[PDB]
Amino acid sequence: SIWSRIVNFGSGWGFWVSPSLFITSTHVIPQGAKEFFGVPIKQIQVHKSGEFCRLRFPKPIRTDVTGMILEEGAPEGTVVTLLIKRSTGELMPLAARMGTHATMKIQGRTVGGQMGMLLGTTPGDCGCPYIYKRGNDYVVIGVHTAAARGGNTVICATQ
Ligand SMILES: *[C@@H](CC(=O)OCC)[C@H](C[C@@H]1CCNC1=O)NC(=O)[C@@H](CC(=O)[C@@H](NC(=O)c1cc(C)on1)C(C)C)Cc1ccc(F)cc1
Repeated sequence: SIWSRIVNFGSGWGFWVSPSLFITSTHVIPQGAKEFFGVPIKQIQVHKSGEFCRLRFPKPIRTDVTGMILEEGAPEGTVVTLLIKRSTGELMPLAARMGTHATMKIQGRTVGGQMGMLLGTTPGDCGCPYIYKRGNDYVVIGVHTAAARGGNTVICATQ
């Protein structure tokens, strides 16, 4: 039921990490949104770090899901799964080995990202999660923001 946590958000998608934590790409969100999922935006705790957007709701929204671990990137060489969901409803899991993780700071504020190579993606896919299993837990490392033209390179934005 992991696929049920991937919901269309604005021009792309978003992922429920826990009953109250929703992650997406910053620039797929409508610029004039005054509410999300029935909750006024004033009551939602928003944290935008570059192209990584994080929404913490004041109550459990998805009371049916379990909590996963949100971590900034994956150790280099880790292969993860980009859970792409298309407009048709078709489910397309893509494998990608993760490479160099980069971070840029300005004024106390760190934006993050990590590159990967697919082992494709299209303009409607921003916001779909990158995930891999570690032990008896599932770890989500970011949401897709970019992909090289024609090649295998992809990029997940990190917190
Ligand atoms: C997703 C964002 C979106 O809504 O699309 C239309 C604006 C989109 C996904 C890639 C486009 C083609 N295939 C994809 O997987 N991302 C973008 O449009 C972002 C920019 C790019 O992806 C370019 N690629 C790169 O910059 C790049 C660099 C490297 C090393 O690899 N790729 C082009 C392929 C367009 C920009 C964007 C826009 C809006 C967002 F919300 C996030 C990101």
